[PDB]
Amino acid sequence: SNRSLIVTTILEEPYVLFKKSDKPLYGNDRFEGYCIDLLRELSTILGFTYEIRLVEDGKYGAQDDVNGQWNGMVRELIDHKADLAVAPLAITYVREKVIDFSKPFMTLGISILYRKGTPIDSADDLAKQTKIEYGAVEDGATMTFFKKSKISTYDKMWAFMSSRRQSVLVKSNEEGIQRVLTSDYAFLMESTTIEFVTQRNCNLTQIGGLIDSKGYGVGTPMGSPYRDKITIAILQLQEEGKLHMMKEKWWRGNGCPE
Ligand SMILES: N[C@@H](CCC(=O)O)C(=O)O
Repeated sequence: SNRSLIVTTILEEPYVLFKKSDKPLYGNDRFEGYCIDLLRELSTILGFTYEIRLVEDGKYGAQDDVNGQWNGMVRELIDHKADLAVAPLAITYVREKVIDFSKPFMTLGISILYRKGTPIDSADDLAKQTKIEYGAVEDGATMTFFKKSKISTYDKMWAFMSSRRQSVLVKSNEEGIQRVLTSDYAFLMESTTIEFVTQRNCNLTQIGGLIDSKGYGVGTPMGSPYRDKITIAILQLQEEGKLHMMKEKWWRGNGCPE
């Protein structure tokens, strides 16, 4: 009996969410989304069975300053609590040092989610003031970007977020959106997710362009034999246009003027 691979992931629309149904759903059947469709394709292409498990601490993954320990999906892979991480997991150098990533299946960049009708046009507009608050998902790649950046504007922004951790860093992208809707707050979030949000909530918009550039990749414990096999599978899916169709399927946001 070939054991099923344990796949860690995280709730994040439209990548992974609880499928609605009139009757209860169990195990893998509970989930749907872009990353779920991606996982399904990987399993058939490589030929493996799996069991989906939501990351226990509900985090993507960041390293602690004192003990140097990681958390989130990154940590679950490091400790071999999961064979693969199939989620909107940003491929970053600091993460590549502890886990491996497949080639990216989607590209993106950090940008700003805010309301319409304001003169704000860039991160610089946010950095020079403190009336409009701003933050990012705690223990995620965006937070880490600002935490280590030496770029003047971003260093200042991290100084702002750091002293206000408990009030501006959020538990999820969903909460970040809620902050934008319930206070004078601008949220630093990935462009792909901003695209999804703004096509569904016409009160919101992206401010400025992409602050950086990265991709999402499937994560595996360092040294895993599946990493290269998954990379090939992703390139195949890309070539035949399936990744494109999958994006269109889940980002279906025929709403909000642009
Ligand atoms: N996708 C990000 C989480 C969200 C964010 O940091 O903006 C990550 O892999 O950590």
